[PDB]
Amino acid sequence: ASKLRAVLEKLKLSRDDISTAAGMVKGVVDHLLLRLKCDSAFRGVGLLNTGSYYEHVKISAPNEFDVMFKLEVPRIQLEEYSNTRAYYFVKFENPLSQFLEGEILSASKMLSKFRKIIKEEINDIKDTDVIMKRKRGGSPAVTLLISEKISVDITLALESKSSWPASTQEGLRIQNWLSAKVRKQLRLKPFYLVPKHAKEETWRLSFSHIEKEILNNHGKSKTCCENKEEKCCRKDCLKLMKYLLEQLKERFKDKKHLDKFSSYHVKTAFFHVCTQNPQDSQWDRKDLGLCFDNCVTYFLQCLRTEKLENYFIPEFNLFSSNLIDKRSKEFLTKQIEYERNNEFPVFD
Ligand SMILES: Cc1cc(Cl)c(-c2cc(C(=O)O)c3[nH]cnc3c2)cc1F
Ligand SMILES: [Zn+2]
Repeated sequence: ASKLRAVLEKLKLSRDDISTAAGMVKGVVDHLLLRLKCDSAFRGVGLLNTGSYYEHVKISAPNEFDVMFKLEVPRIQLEEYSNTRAYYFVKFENPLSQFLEGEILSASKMLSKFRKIIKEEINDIKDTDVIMKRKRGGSPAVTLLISEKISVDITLALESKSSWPASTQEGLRIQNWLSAKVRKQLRLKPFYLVPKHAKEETWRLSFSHIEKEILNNHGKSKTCCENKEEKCCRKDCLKLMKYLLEQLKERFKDKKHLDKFSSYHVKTAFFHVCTQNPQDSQWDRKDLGLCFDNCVTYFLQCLRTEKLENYFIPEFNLFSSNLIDKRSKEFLTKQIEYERNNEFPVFD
């Protein structure tokens, strides 16, 4: 578990060292929020987690940021599209009615207005060089580039404060780890709807905001990582799994076999290992190597079986053959199998 500690030490340095990046990013985001709020359709706009203007998907490249803009949408009426469990039609004074196509709220008609208002606030910036990207990928809707290295992903999201949709009833299976009372509390928090297709004007249910709630209070014991006698490697295992996929995606960026894989799959699988191993002793720091291996083993089992269920929506398979093909899965299975059987070269 010595090599892994060095990977983690190098990773701590690029994070902790004086980086102006996030400040160039805040300035941009603040300008857009002041602009969007002036508009009748985008008045109730705000950053998802205000104060922390990021969600660093890239653990290797600290120049690549990801930001979410929430829109508080009251009296939301959802209709599950094609029994998908994760994709819904948004139905419902008239506050957002300019995007309505009868009963159903249009995501594309909202994203186009969002893209255009952002295009109009870009030109007005005199401080730093910011350039937009109109590449098709649904959401992230807008992919800005501040200066030359810094890239920002902006996602528009609908916020609903009503109880979570039925499809989430069996999800968040944290009871035997974080408790039945913590599960009840988190389920009391809002949920989001981000624009995304299943092939249609649909919205995908998002619970990315619950991650920080869990990572900063991840033990079965209330004092996990608060003392010397209670240090676990849950966070370290998440960082290493995230970096392993990242180094592999970079190693094979010329090919297209790893393009569908994201840190989201790595996170989902890691949290399913937390459910499997609910005790703090199954996550002892001394056992960083063994622990990381249960994560590496669980992820390989996911690829092989073509099964990685959404952590909040059990009936939605992120590894569905209709989402990711067997060829893409078999390629990654072989690349990781090589990494574990070669003392993780990708890290050194
Ligand atoms: C325990 C736990 C596990 C996971 Cl996987 C997530 C989570 C969820 C979504 C999502 O869209 O629903 C994410 N989208 C990008 N990163 C994401 C992370 C949140 C959690 F609280
Ligand atoms: Zn801990």
